[PDB]
Amino acid sequence: YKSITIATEGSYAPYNFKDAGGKLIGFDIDLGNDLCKRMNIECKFVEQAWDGIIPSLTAGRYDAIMAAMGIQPAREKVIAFSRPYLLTPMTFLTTADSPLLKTQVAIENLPLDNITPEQKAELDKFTKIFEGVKFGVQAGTSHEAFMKQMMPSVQISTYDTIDNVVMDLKAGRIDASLASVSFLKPLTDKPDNKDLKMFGPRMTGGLFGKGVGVGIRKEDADLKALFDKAIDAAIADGTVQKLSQQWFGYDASPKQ
Ligand SMILES: NCCC[C@H](NCC(=O)O)C(=O)O
Ligand SMILES: [Cl-]
Ligand SMILES: [Cl-]
Ligand SMILES: [Cl-]
Ligand SMILES: [Cl-]
Ligand SMILES: [Cl-]
Ligand SMILES: [Cl-]
Ligand SMILES: [Cl-]
Ligand SMILES: [Cl-]
Ligand SMILES: [Cl-]
Ligand SMILES: [Cl-]
Repeated sequence: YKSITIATEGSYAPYNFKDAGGKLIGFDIDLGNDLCKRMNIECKFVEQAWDGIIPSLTAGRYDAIMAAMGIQPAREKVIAFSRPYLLTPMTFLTTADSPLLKTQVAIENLPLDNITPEQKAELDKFTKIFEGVKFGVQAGTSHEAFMKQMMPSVQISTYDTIDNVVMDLKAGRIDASLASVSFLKPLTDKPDNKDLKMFGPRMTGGLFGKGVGVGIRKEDADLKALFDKAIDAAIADGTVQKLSQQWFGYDASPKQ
């Protein structure tokens, strides 16, 4: 490898989005360029809609995916992943005036890898509270997968982009959403969004998988080996931590 093409969504701030000049910016872009410098490879970022981001990788339209993509078991059946470059729990989003905010959280950190009757009881409590509540999620996400598999009795609307989800929540067309803390914290930290609040347990594992990684074709074992060495070095020297604070306003970097 001398040169690779990396796909990103271009509409998932602060991971990947467009600046005032329409240039691709974000945590994914800065990290991607940093990892490619360590691998001594020419880096080109391209914009790709979330819908066909995985089949365009397997079809050879580009060489990698850096688009806030969770290393989830369903995706591992189709593509390979690098080592996680970011770890993030998942939580719920609603309006600041919502009665949903007064709900008691019995389990602050909820792992989904081996759901106990206690963990299931907490999941069922939230499922029953979310009955009658209109939920909105971006289509093709682990957020949609969680709602369909874990909370099927909850009415959900799916969207092309996360920006349309946020728009409809602020407009009052939906009552709640679900995304990672890495997306929801910088969003709710904005003075623009003081009318929006995070709530409920912070969930990890299960269908959400084990962090955010680089999507690579399964046959490209050498490119994965290069990315894994570059990510381990970027984590060790504190580059991931620095970019996490810069873009997310907190440290979401993994530990060695
Ligand atoms: N359109 C990007 C959504 C990415 C999503 N990752 C969760 C998240 O980082 O909020 C997923 O893996 O499904
Ligand atoms: Cl966004
Ligand atoms: Cl081809
Ligand atoms: Cl990614
Ligand atoms: Cl309230
Ligand atoms: Cl509370
Ligand atoms: Cl979503
Ligand atoms: Cl329903
Ligand atoms: Cl939409
Ligand atoms: Cl609401
Ligand atoms: Cl929370």
